[PDB]
Amino acid sequence: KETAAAKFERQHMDSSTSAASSSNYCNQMMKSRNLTKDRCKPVNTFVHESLADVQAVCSQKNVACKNGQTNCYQSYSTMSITDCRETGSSKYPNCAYKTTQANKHIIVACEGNPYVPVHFDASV
DNA sequence: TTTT
Repeated sequence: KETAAAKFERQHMDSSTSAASSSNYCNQMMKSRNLTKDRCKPVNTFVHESLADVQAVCSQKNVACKNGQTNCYQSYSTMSITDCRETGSSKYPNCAYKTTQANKHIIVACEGNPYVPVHFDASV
């Protein structure tokens, strides 16, 4: 079983690109990390930061969770994020999404020993 | 699957 934080890594992290490449980039990656298998995920955002620095967001701004929990954390900084939004046409099987690239703050939920991201919560 |  994939750990919650490994899951996070797979689902939210593309450190080997500073930003989006094509507009196909969401389609390439959503599918690359298997978010298009039974799921057709509605949206997914990808931080183009090193890991080391994204678990750094755990010790930063302690903000509420969109969903009402106290263990979320705002990035003191701006991070480049690509966001992939399901386009009407995307039909699971063969899913499609709009690649939007941004520098923004991201809020992730943390837990465990060690404290790390398990949940990508929001961006601002 | 409303993205822990």
